Amino acid sequence: ATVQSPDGNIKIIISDEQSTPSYSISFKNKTVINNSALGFEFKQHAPFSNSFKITKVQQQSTNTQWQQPWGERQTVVDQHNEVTVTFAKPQPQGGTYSVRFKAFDSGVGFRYEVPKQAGLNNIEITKELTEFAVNNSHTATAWWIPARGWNKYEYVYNTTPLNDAALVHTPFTFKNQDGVHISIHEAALVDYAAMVLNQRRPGVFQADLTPWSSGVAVKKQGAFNTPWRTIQIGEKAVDLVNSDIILNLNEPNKLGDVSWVKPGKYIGIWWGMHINTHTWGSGDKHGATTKNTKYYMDFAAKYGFDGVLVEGWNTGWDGDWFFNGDVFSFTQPYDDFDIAALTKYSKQTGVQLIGHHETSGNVSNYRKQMADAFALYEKSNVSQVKTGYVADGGNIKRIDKNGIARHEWHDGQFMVNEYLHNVKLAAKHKISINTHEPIKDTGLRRTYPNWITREGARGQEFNAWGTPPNPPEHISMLAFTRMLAGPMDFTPGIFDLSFNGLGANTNRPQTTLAKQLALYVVLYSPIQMAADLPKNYLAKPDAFQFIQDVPTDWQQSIALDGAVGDFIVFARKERKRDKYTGNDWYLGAVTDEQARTIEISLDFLDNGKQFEAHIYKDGKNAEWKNNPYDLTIEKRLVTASDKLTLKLATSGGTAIRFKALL
Ligand SMILES: [Ca+2]
Ligand SMILES: [Cl-]
Ligand SMILES: [Mg+2]
Repeated sequence: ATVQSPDGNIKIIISDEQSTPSYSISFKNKTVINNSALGFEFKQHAPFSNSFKITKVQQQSTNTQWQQPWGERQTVVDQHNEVTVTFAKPQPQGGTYSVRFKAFDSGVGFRYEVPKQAGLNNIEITKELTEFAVNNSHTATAWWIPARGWNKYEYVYNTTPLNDAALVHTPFTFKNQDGVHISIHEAALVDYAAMVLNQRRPGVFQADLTPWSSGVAVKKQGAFNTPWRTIQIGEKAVDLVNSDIILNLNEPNKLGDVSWVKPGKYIGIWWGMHINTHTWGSGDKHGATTKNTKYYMDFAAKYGFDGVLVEGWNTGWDGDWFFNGDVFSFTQPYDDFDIAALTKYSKQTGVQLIGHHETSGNVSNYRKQMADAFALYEKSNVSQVKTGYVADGGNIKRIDKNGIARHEWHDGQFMVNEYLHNVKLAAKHKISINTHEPIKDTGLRRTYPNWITREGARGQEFNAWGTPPNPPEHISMLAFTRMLAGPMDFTPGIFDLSFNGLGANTNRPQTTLAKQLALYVVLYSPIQMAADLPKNYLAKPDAFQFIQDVPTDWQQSIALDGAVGDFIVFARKERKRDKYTGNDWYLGAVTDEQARTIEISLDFLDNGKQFEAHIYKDGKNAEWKNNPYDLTIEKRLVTASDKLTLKLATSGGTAIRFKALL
């Protein structure tokens, strides 16, 4: 069976001539994915592997579009050809299943659909046989993080030959020697175990499902589907970025009117604890006090921020909070945090309190309090909550039905279901969720638009204490790996880079100041933190103006240029909403450890309109190690016929507001 992208450049051939059902993929008539197996093994049920033959194919197609409530673009185009391939094996130990393929111009998605059939009752998948067999893997280059490690998704990216990527998380991005970029991920991860990729014979990446502590991967009763497996394929690195395939493979919004989900910017009592000027627990330096929160709320109201995150407000942080998962209360504040007074003050100032639920990995202690916790927050006019699941890989703690503790992975079926329960329960209270230590993004924000962002990668916090901090190349890695999954709460915007001393050997953001500004356009998130202490913004009002101006919700987004681990340039047009007319464009660009010159056409600007570019760029002598603060701010009239030369310093950047005139 064969299905092709609408433009014909991606062609999938599905076969039954090999040991098992298999598929392969060509791009512009060159094989990029060789014969790759399909099927399942179960704990007790007979396997779905060899001797299945194709009995039927059903072709259809789609040419449609839909609108996001919020997002990196307002209108999403869905154009694909589709084939459903049915496989059957005669008895004994026979069966039937189908695989549905969708071929877009930017990539492929496929999933299994196992129908009701005799003998398929309570089953436990122990292995998914799905492969991604990369052609010419010996000359391919990959940029990846290891899977099943103690630090979960929070690793710096490795740059290696593809054959060296032994066991990796997705999105898993690489290029072949032709320059074709490919990224493997998944979409709509619901009631199933996350896929990790396990390189078997060279270049053959086999699905490796994250298991329960008991050892099985996925429990199902009767007929079941898998999540979509996705293979993005593009001629250029930015073709991976500009695809909507992940969103397009998710089910439409199930929450109805979600106008209560509000994109915006926030600050927080947060960074002070990470650089040790405050504590999460009680005492002389406690961050989360009534007085401190009112001070942050005053600052937010004056400078245009919608909410204040406060961590350490609830009892249980005293001592070593990493170990306190059993004792956190999610309803009882410390005596120096007056929720009633702050609820009053939030209404007075118009600044929201943003809630915080750290579990330190004990999801059962959280689950038993979760209804009371969201009831309190709903009663307190809290609309957004940051959650947290701090624990080593494989060390989620649950209490089972018999009162016995078990350890689970963050990305097994158990936790996949646990995260979605939290998001669905929050939605009943009109609360949106920002998940730290999450399951990776698989596009579910389409279906549940209150799941607004997540961490799931090394963000700014690792620049406070990472030892080492994030390297100069980190952003340019995230842009083509982690960010292909969806929005990230990176908490950009550190203005005081010197709290541990300058140079290359201290814990600090290893960037220039202008690069901190560029992050607001380079790294998409519907909520963006101004992460620094308020006094550090007051020291640099002119630079701070960019953070005050920049929106977080976009009518259109375009990655103009870039290369994985080297640089990226984004242009985005603001969405008309609240304060924003919808006429301004924004640009952000960052580089890695190298200073870089990038020529950019401004032909993304609206034709026939005049703009004033407000350019925030590295000063002439800027360099991140000992001169990160040199900064130039320039205003220049431009139109779509103009061009710009970006000059990025070492670990530098540029941020631009294109203000439409008239
Ligand atoms: Ca974290
Ligand atoms: Cl960074
Ligand atoms: Mg590089």
